[PDB]
Amino acid sequence: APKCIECHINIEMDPVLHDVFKLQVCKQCSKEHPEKYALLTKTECKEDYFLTDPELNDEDLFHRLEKPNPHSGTFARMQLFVRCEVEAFAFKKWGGEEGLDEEWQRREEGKAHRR
Amino acid sequence: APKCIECHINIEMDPVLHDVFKLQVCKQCSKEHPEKYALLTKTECKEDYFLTDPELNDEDLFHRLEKPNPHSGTFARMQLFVRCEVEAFAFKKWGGEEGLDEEWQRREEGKAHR
DNA sequence: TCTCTACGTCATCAC
DNA sequence: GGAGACGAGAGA
Ligand SMILES: [Zn+2]
Ligand SMILES: [Zn+2]
Repeated sequence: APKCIECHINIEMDPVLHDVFKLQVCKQCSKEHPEKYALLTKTECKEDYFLTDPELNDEDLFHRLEKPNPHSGTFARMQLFVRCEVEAFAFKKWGGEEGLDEEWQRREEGKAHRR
Repeated sequence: APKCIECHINIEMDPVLHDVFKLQVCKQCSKEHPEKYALLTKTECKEDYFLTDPELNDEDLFHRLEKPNPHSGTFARMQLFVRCEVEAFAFKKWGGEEGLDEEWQRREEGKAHR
């Protein structure tokens, strides 16, 4: 049977990672490798990777899991993105980890000068 | 036999003003009173009256006439609004002609600095 | 007769 | 543990 791409052992994949994000990765390995597999909210994607609404809203560009908004079911649904997708796009947009670091720098300077 | 609300004479109303904007106004009167009946583009409404996309996009707030964009039919459709509607909303938003001209004054000062 | 949205940055409120 | 305010470029 098909084996998890991290451990090469487990045959039972994490239902979310597999069904939503198309990753043959078991639940244990996903918890051991959050640098790849962690789920990030839409707000975390904007804050951490400087991605915009038009990017994150593009269904052709990212897989996403939706859930009820934890603050209230009447508020806009929560949107969860897999770190490895988010990061891969962000590194392309910004010029790798380095460029992203540059952009983070450039916005902190922003607020200092803006009081 | 219903008469134009400007002249009280003509019974043939301007098709656009009547059908689209629901105004019983003849075409001659519409050209004689542009302060009421002139059609303004979406761009002109933003420029002249400081209305936003959310305001002008609101189907329940303004009547509007759409035409093909005159630059190219592949561009987004032109949208025309009637001055008397747009102005009445702008006057409410900004506090009469007084307050609108103030906003003008303000916005203009704002870019002077920049 | 031009129109829409990317670019901001973030408070607010969605209930 | 998400969806409008002030103002060039591509094409709704
Ligand atoms: Zn595994
Ligand atoms: Zn008349």
